[PDB]
Amino acid sequence: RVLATTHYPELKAYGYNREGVMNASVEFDIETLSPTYKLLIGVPGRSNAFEISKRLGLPDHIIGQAKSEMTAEHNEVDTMIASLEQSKKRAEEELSET
Amino acid sequence: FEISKRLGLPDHIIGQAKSEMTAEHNEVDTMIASLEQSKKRAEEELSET
Repeated sequence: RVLATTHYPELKAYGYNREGVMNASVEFDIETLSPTYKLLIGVPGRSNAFEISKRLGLPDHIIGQAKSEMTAEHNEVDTMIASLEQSKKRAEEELSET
Repeated sequence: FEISKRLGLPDHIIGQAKSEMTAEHNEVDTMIASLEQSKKRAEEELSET
């Protein structure tokens, strides 16, 4: 029985390529810049470095240049996780009203 | 790898790890399939809610 932790964009994908392996993450709230400590089984962890940097005042031209040094696949993955996570947030908020 | 080998890490793990440096992007497409499926489920659950 194995539980492992990583911050590497390789291992973001590790478990989906494997039988009997789960990929998970622990949720972060960028709007408070605080961890929610909530374990998301099945959902892998997006990186938010630029969004945190913007919320801390880093200039948009530096973020725009750094995002141009990234691969096309990197920018898709963290955006897809953000769209999933926002859809989950919407489901949770609309459920709390319900 | 040279440090890990010297500390006693087995040669088959080091051999395999030099291929784990290329065990990439096909994993990410398989991850993306799980991302889109998880998004689709969250939208179905929202529609039910």
